[PDB]
Amino acid sequence: MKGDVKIINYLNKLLGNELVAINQYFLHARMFKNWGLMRLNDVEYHESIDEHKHADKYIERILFLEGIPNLQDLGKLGIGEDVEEMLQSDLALELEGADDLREAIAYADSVHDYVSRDMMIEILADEEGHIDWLETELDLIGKIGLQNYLQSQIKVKD
Amino acid sequence: MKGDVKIINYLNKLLGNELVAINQYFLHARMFKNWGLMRLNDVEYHESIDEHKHADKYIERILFLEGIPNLQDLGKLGIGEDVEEMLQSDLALELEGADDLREAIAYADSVHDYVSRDMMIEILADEEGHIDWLETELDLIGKIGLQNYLQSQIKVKD
Amino acid sequence: MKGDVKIINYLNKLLGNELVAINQYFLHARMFKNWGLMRLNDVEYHESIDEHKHADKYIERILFLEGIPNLQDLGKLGIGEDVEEMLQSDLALELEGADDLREAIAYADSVHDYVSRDMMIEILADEEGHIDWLETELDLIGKIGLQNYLQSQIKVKD
Amino acid sequence: MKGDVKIINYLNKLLGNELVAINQYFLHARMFKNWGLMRLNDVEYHESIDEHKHADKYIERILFLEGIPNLQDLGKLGIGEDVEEMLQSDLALELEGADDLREAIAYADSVHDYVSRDMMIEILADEEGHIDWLETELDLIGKIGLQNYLQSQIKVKD
Amino acid sequence: MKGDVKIINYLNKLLGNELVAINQYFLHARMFKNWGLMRLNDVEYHESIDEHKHADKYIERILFLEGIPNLQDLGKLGIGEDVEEMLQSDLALELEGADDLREAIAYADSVHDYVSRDMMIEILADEEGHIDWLETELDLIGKIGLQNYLQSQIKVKD
Amino acid sequence: MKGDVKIINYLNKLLGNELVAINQYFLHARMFKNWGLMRLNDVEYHESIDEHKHADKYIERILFLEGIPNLQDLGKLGIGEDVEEMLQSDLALELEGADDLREAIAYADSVHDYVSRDMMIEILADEEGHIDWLETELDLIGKIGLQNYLQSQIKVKD
Amino acid sequence: MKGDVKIINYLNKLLGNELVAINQYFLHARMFKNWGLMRLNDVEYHESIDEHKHADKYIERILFLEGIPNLQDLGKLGIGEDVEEMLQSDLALELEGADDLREAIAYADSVHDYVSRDMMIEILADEEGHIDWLETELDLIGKIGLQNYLQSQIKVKD
Repeated sequence: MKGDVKIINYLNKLLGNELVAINQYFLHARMFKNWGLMRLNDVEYHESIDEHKHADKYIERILFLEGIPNLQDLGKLGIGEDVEEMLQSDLALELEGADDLREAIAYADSVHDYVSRDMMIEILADEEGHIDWLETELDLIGKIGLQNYLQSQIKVKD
Repeated sequence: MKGDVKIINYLNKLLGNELVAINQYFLHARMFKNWGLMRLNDVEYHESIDEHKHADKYIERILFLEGIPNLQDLGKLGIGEDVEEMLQSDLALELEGADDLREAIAYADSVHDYVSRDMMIEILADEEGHIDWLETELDLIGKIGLQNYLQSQIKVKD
Repeated sequence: MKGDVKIINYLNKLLGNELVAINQYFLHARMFKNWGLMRLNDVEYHESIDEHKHADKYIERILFLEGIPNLQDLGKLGIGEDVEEMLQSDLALELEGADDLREAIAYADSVHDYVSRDMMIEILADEEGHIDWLETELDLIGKIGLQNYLQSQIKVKD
Repeated sequence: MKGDVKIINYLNKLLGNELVAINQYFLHARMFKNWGLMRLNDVEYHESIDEHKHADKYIERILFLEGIPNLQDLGKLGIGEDVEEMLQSDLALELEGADDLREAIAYADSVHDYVSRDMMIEILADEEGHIDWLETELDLIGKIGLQNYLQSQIKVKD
Repeated sequence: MKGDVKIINYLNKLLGNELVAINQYFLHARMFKNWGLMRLNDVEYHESIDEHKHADKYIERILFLEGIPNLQDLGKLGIGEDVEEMLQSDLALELEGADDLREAIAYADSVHDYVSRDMMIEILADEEGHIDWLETELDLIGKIGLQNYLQSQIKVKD
Repeated sequence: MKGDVKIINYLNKLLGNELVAINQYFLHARMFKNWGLMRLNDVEYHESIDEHKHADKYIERILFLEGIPNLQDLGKLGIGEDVEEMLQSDLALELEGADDLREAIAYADSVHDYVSRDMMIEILADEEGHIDWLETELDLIGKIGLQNYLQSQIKVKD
Repeated sequence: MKGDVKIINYLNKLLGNELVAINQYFLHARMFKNWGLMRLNDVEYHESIDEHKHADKYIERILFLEGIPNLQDLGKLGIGEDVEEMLQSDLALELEGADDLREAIAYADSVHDYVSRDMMIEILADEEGHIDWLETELDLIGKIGLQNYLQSQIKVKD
């Protein structure tokens, strides 16, 4: 089904956001694992998987609309050297991406691509869930102190 | 544990090959899926997952050796426009990657990093499996013709 | 709960669309069955049941909003005589209905009937799923040939 | 228990036919597998195992008759280069073996070795089973054409 | 995948060794069975199957490397004439086979065929396991005497 | 099977390394247990059992190669008086043993004892896992402080 | 809880006895295994594990009493070359250890360390069980002959 040209541009821009986040969450997780912080490895690894599902949704939607998914252009990763800096970098990316989503969701409504809009609103709800988790972990670091914070990321999560 | 510097560079080279293969296999699968070729979607997607496991092994090895994994630089994808071109692109990529593995395996032996070598030999055996499958599929297109070959990619695989 | 008058007219229009698609998919299914193409019988019969579920939603929403559902006026069916015309007739009908849906969804937003809008977006997502299946089948006929295509519709689908 | 001298010669000849068939069927199976024809791999491999069961009966019978089984002299294999050539080679080998069995069965009756005869008649019934299968596969190639025939050897039989 | 020409020659030599050992172990097992030594029949028959697995590995690797497996030339069998002679012949054949493996494995590393090397090293480990069993049985004959040794081969093994 | 003289000397040296580790990890474990650090008792004891498994492989390999295992000469233990010192002593011993393994793996290749080499490469990957665990614990002491670190060694690990 | 100084010396002496018996029984077990005498491997390996449990008791009791367990000094092993010498070496070692135990038990009673005494009496009962097994086996060699004795150690024990 032939889709709106600018829609496919937005969808590719959003896909680009997800591709960065996949790699960044993935490296961050294995850095936590290498440091022995297995609880952070598990949550960050799962958020890597979650952005991969978002990428999948964007890719399949673009192909349906008869556009060309762009997996070639990788934006800038922000890795960071300790726990606080990694979580902060993930949080910066997530907000940047939420800002892009809000713009695409508004445009999708103006051209009546309501199914693309609905897909994006659901993805936006997922990313605001990641944002909530990231802000909460960062606040905990301040409240309980870095040594206590790291201590309780050693063993794994239910 | 401090690793050999040139070992870390090879590991990052081989990591970069897998990062390209993850994305190429991922897009190829969903193109197959969009065309209704569910058997090809299943196999190509599973090889994307399998290249992700290879990348995970490089990443974790690089960190253990106290190097820095490079997930930022993404090499050139070769997407291709129809089934035969896509399969041939994947094959070209797999042959380039086996070439790098053989050089890396030879070097790792010279500096006595026998665990990095054992890891890479296992990965090379996997990749020769992928090569075997691609060569076999490409030969079958010729043996039974494109229409028959595509027909039997419609329904899924056991 | 009294609803917007123009909303009830849009709902009845959309209901009219589903009523023709129920009948068209039903007859097409049994034509496929009569020809021994049981995989097409199964899929088309199932889409007939789906359009019946959509019609149910319209009927119940119209009665809730204290309007009168119109099941009397039946639009123009396009039956066709062979597989490729039957699928293309079904594709034309779905694109026309997606057109009407996009107009009703935009109007529902302007008079603040957000529940009717939400129900129509979910129906529009279903119809875009039907459109994808129809386009994909029609393309496979061109990719594998009509004789191969008909052959792989003989036996039934998982 | 002392066997008739010429009976042991006949058993060793028949044993030699089975040894050629084991190797020929074995290589043919793995050529089919290499080509992706998993159905042909499965059938030809089982027939290789069937001929091993026949060799086992000859070897055990020869030893019981206090002869010396000959597993040293291997006759001429006829491998063949494509599917039709390979099946025609197996058919020729099977018809040659049936010819030897009939002569041995007639002779066993004349010296009252009725147990060796009964064993050979069962084996001959097996080999006429293999001949039936090969003749049917060769005829199918003619009826449905080589491309369709190879296509339906891709996925596995039940 | 085009393999190294001298690799394929080594693979066919090693395959030749396995084909001799398949037959020798097979016949030896059934001679033990004929003598009522059921425990030796069981082990020797199992070792015949194991050498068949190794032959299968060589055949499939050669075809992958686009060579021609040689199942035609069968080297000399050394049957032997009582229990200890048969075991010594198996041992002599295994030591000859392990000698050839050592040379192929070294050559494979020089031409960077690391997967063929890995396969042969795993086969060599199996062969050193057979050698250990053979050496152990030979030593037992000398410690407990042939009458006691044969007695404990009558009933079967867990 | 007559083994290379030096190979047996390398294997007895590596066996010597394992025998000191068995005793050091054994004593360290029960010292942790006496201090109520049950998580560290659990892990260290397990590593003592793991080195005993390594010792077992060296002993069986040396006897198979017709050497004589030396279990008499016990090298210098480095017990240590507090947790950080004990872990650093284990780390030092593991790095010394890995150094010896690398020399022996190089030598074993030069004389074509590929099965001994394969065994020692597997052991070496196990010891690099032990090294990884030791380095991570020692870094965690730095990052969360000794008091917190000891605290989360009190209760046992999943 | 601070213990009697001479009690800790007795405990370390007794611990030294168990440390040599662990190694001697271990090597003897695998020598039996290398020779194919699996029933003797099983029994001797199990006694090695038993002496390891005794050593554990000594180590934990010494640490409880605030002494320093000595795992560094390893007494003189007597390995031997054949079954009857290996068993007789094991018997001499056990009788020497029973001697030391009897002395330590009498001393523990005089300084009122009744818990250390009770633990040593239970260990002494175990060692008298080992002595009984060794004397009984050695006597069977004389009653049934060495060739019969070795024969009935080939297969494993219930």
